[PDB]
Amino acid sequence: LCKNLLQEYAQKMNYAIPLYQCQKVETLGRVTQFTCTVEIGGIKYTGAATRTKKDAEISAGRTALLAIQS
Repeated sequence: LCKNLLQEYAQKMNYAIPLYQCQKVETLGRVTQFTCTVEIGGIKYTGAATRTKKDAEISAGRTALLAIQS
């Protein structure tokens, strides 16, 4: 839903399609965490670090969507 809304926004603004980027992060203490970010119109909205990639994804989606709807 968030990706579709962000895409429709980009189209209305004549901007490039939303760009989703994910990254897996490991610490020196062997702590696995996932982060993601969504670029809208060249403006990057980065989500919070989570335990799973799926949680990281929806986190980035929430951040980007809310920021656009802010």
